[PDB]
Amino acid sequence: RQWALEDFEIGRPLGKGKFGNVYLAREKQSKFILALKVLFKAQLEKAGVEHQLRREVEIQSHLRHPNILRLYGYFHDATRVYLILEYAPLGTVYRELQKLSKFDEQRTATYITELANALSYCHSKRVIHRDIKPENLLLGSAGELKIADFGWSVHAPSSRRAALCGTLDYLPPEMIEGRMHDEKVDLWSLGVLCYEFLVGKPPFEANTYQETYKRISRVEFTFPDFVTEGARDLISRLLKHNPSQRPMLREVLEHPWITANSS
Ligand SMILES: Cc1cc(Nc2nccn3c(-c4cn[nH]c4)cnc23)sn1
Repeated sequence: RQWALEDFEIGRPLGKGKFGNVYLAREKQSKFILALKVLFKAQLEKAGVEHQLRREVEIQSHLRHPNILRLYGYFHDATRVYLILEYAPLGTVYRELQKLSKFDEQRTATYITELANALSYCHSKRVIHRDIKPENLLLGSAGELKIADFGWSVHAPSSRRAALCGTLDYLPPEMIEGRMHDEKVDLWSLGVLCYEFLVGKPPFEANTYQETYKRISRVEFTFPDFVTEGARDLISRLLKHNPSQRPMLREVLEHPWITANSS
């Protein structure tokens, strides 16, 4: 279980990050292709995220699902921290969306069930991702969804407001205004994503932070003409200010529009 930088051959930079980037890497002894999250120790302390990184490692290493990016192990040196994660061959859902502008009802529903199934596993172990966004969703060889970047992930109903600033597009009312958040946070993020996948943009996307804050707090979104009644229904049920009004993940999986359009 003991790793070092010299045991790997570094390749193409897969994606850009905040505290460090993701690179393609091969383990010399096995020829195993994987992803390396190189995070600089200096930037971690100068923001106070060292504990959240340990929470990320603690969570992701014990989680085992075909729609959750596996964390094989970790190591560090006199400068950086390294996360040995699985490599998603088909890239991010973010690029997939940028390329296609918007997705069809089939693709949206398939991604929704896949995400829900992975969240159903997460919530059965009482683990909340909180940062469910296309930037954190990846794609395997089969084109299957894969949840990554468990940085803001927490256990039990917590008050540890971590995302704070940055884009709030996917954070529910509870998270944006302190109030203790639970599993329902991901159910909100699910609707944000279902909307975004069909429309090409998030339901509350504004020009400023304070602008988006209003739209999230008042839950003010408007569907375009090309949005189906079935799609509109699922999104309306998911995007409710009150958490107890949002449905259980099984109801999402059961939903007519989901079953009629999924795979
Ligand atoms: C063709 C292609 C494949 C890509 N693969 C990946 N891109 C970005 C991030 N990736 C991770 C990852 C995310 N969080 N922790 C690790 C794993 N595989 C990737 S990109 N273009």
